[PDB]
Amino acid sequence: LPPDLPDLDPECRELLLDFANSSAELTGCLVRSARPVRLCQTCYPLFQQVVSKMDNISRSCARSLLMADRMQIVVILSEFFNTTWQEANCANCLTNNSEELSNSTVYFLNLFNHTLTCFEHNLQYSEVCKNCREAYKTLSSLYSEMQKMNELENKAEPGTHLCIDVEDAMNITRKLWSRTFNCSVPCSDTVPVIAVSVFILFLPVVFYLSSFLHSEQK
Amino acid sequence: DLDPECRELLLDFANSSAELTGCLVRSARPVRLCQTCYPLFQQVVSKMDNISRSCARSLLMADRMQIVVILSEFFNTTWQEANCANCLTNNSEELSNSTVYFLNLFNHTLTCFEHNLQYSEVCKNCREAYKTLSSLYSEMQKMNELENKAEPGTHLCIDVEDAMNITRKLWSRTFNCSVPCSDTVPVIAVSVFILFLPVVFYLSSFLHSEQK
Ligand SMILES: CC(C)CCC[C@@H](C)[C@H]1CC[C@H]2[C@@H]3CC=C4C[C@@H](OC(=O)CCC(=O)O)CC[C@]4(C)[C@H]3CC[C@]12C
Ligand SMILES: CC(C)CCC[C@@H](C)[C@H]1CC[C@H]2[C@@H]3CC=C4C[C@@H](OC(=O)CCC(=O)O)CC[C@]4(C)[C@H]3CC[C@]12C
Ligand SMILES: CC(C)CCC[C@@H](C)[C@H]1CC[C@H]2[C@@H]3CC=C4C[C@@H](OC(=O)CCC(=O)O)CC[C@]4(C)[C@H]3CC[C@]12C
Ligand SMILES: CC(C)CCC[C@@H](C)[C@H]1CC[C@H]2[C@@H]3CC=C4C[C@@H](OC(=O)CCC(=O)O)CC[C@]4(C)[C@H]3CC[C@]12C
Repeated sequence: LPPDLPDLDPECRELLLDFANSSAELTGCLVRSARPVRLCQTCYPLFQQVVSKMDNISRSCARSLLMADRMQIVVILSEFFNTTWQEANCANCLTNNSEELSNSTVYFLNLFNHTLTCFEHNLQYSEVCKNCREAYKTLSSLYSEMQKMNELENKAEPGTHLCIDVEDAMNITRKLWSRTFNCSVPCSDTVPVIAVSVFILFLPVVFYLSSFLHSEQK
Repeated sequence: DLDPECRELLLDFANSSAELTGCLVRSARPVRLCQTCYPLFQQVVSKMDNISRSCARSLLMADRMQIVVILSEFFNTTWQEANCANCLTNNSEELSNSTVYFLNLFNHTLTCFEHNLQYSEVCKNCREAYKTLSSLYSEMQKMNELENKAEPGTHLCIDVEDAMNITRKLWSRTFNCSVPCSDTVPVIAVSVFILFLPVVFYLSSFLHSEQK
């Protein structure tokens, strides 16, 4: 029988098996890094391996592996892995296989680890709020730097997200600071707001009544 | 981080999704998807439900990129569009009897395709074996669209669909044993005669009116 239809080619079986264990490893690493999200900072080597192994297949086995069937496992699985990378925006915080993005990401994760070191020994949620308050603001200021940088260095679209483990690290500590520790203290200027608002809202009452009364008098 | 009892519902789902993805690939070129790791897909679906049964908050919607949700959606979409439900029974712990019958027929059909290589003998020795396999496949095409009430005949189990396409391409394309009967001369004669009728009708109508 021809070594294409009923069975795999000798050089196509190994290529498919090589891509098989690479895709299995990436999928296992994706789940283990789902919570807390350490996706782009842990799965970046395995994702590159999968993409490279896709290229070797799609170079002498492309016909027998890529579009040989109605359902294309290798195409959809690699497309799914690509979509996961793009949606996670792991291109950010990864400058051509480099861990950082102009050292911004390692600095953020170093700051995030430093910031989270406060929230452990400052409990025994009172002493955390004022002791290293600037540590949270230092991290929070840096995060806003990347948002504007992401619209200048990258310039994809206003509102584009950064790489997910950076974005998740902000939310881990934002919810750990303004929600569990209640260290957020807005001033809540209320009585002057009420006095000013009722004064402005009372102006149309004067204007319409005075206009009506003045016309009636004359 | 998560509590240790929460890094048990994600670690077991991790190795379950890893081995399912490993099988999805190594069972792709000769498509044996729905028949090799139908239990691995069931394990993933069950272990996903275990999470939603005390870690749903901490794992499912805890962040923007819901990895477990999209991974399970991808596995579900792969199973659904591959129509692997047709391959196994309704209770779905073993292959259907009809599907099991097709697979051994496919092995039986492919047996002569190798036996009769040493393609004149192939087209004669078990030509009926190809037709009984082809008839059975068409039988499931209509049976499938009545079982699940699908209006068109679109997609069977990908193992069955690929097995037939392997045989069809091995029979009508490489062994070219499919020889349709053509009568070009009788077709030309009748088609020319019919196409010549409007010529007579329009000319006779024109000539009849010209004559007074
Ligand atoms: C005199 C006529 C023509 C206008 C009347 C206007 C009132 C119907 C409005 C104007 C300002 C409003 C107030 C503006 C702000 C607040 C605070 C709000 O809740 C808070 O205390 C929030 C405090 C915070 O967010 O820090 C409750 C409603 C109240 C009293 C509002 C009640 C309705 C008020 C008095
Ligand atoms: C929910 C609200 C705050 C949205 C904004 C709408 C109001 C601020 C506006 C809508 C119509 C306005 C009113 C339109 C007409 C008049 C009549 C005017 O006096 C009269 O009744 C004159 C005629 C008469 O004397 O019978 C006094 C102002 C008043 C109530 C206006 C006050 C301001 C009003 C309530
Ligand atoms: C008398 C006037 C008014 C009409 C003349 C019509 C012709 C121009 C047509 C009618 C039938 C046609 C034929 C019908 C079928 C065929 C077979 C066809 O051969 C195949 O492709 C056979 C193999 C296959 O089926 O793939 C080649 C064209 C031919 C000769 C056609 C050529 C053009 C023909 C002669
Ligand atoms: C076969 C497919 C590709 C085309 C289908 C259309 C033809 C079969 C039809 C279209 C117009 C028809 C023609 C319309 C009018 C005439 C004129 C008629 O008489 C004349 O030639 C004299 C008319 C005059 O002197 O006014 C003869 C048939 C003919 C050619 C008809 C023959 C059949 C034709 C070509």
